[PDB]
Amino acid sequence: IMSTNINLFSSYQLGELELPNRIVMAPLTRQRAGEGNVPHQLNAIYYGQRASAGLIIAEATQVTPQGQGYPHTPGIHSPEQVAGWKLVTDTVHQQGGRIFLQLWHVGRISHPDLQPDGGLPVAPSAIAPKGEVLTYEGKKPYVTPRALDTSEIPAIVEQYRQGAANALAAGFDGVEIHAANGYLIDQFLRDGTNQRTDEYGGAIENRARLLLEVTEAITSVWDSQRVGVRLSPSGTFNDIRDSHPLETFGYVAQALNRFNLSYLHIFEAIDADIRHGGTVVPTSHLRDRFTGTLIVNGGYTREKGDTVIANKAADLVAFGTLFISNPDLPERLEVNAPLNQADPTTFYGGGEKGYTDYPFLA
Ligand SMILES: Cc1cc2nc3c(=O)[nH]c(=O)nc-3n(C[C@H](O)[C@H](O)[C@H](O)COP(=O)(O)O)c2cc1C
Ligand SMILES: [Ca+2]
Ligand SMILES: [Ca+2]
Repeated sequence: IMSTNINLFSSYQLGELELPNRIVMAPLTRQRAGEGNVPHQLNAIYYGQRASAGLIIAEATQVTPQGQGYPHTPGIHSPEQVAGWKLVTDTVHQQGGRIFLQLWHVGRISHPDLQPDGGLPVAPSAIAPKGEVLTYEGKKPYVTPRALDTSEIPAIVEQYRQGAANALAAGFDGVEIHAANGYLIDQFLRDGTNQRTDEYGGAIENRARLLLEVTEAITSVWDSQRVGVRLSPSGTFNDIRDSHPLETFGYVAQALNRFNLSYLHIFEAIDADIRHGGTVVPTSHLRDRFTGTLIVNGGYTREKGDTVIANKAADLVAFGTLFISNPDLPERLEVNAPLNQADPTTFYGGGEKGYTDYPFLA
């Protein structure tokens, strides 16, 4: 096969997976799980509708009950949940698509009202996040999470591993480790949330240890090239920050090479991050260190996407917002068609409205 100019619509070889284009559907929490946090027919339709994506990353999905921080997010810990997700993966596959499950644990970003037996959210350190959390009794302030004991860490790792094994049984093509957006793995990574004094805190190699041990466990379940990791090096979402972001995420980028992963997925800096002035980590910093497939994300367009692909800054481009509103986003981007405008009042929770009722092209 001859040399060609690559763009958003070029095929890609993601391990054994043949991606029809470079367009990825970002993971998107929609809070529309059914009873017992089990996916159902409506969720299958939703993902099925978007199967023209080169790859779908499914919404954040908790690997364990303690890992839930928002009502009606799906889980991947129970047989009923596995059955539910199988319905989703079958539908995506019948539609000729590919889908990875994003494996979740919210850590301190939860509330006792959402925890089993009203227990405490767990975290690297007993540090209460600022602001409020939505519970069934309206908005309540966060409480101080419970700091995990050192000998509790193998249990967390087992929770991810079991979650990944369940995703495998549920027919997914791969998994993405949610190490971003201020949730549990991210909480351990960054020193604003991690003030431990054992082998999981302090020096960067310690702060990275949970992520690396979780990654190792999951590659004992999946072929490593079906395992991805998502980071948000510049994000402050959920009251998280790191004193030396370049050092921290630079180290992680390099350390992940030994695992021969499917990809590294970067949620890039939003305007809020620059304007409130945390150190912005350039994606090029991570591109120079992680040697495998790189997915970039955050406010991308057809033009910005072609740009990063053509100039080799990234290999895949994930879209979030635009996939909510445009189920056939790849087709529309290709022909420069008009795009449906997303309705943020229906991003979270509810039913088919603002979920499955966005119209296909023409
Ligand atoms: C409604 C909504 C739900 C999201 N859910 C997740 C999620 O479950 N896991 C995750 O890593 N990121 C999640 N994100 C962040 C997006 O995946 C993405 O990085 C962000 O929307 C920026 O991409 P975009 O500009 O293309 O929308 C969510 C974003 C939105 C708006
Ligand atoms: Ca193949
Ligand atoms: Ca290098």
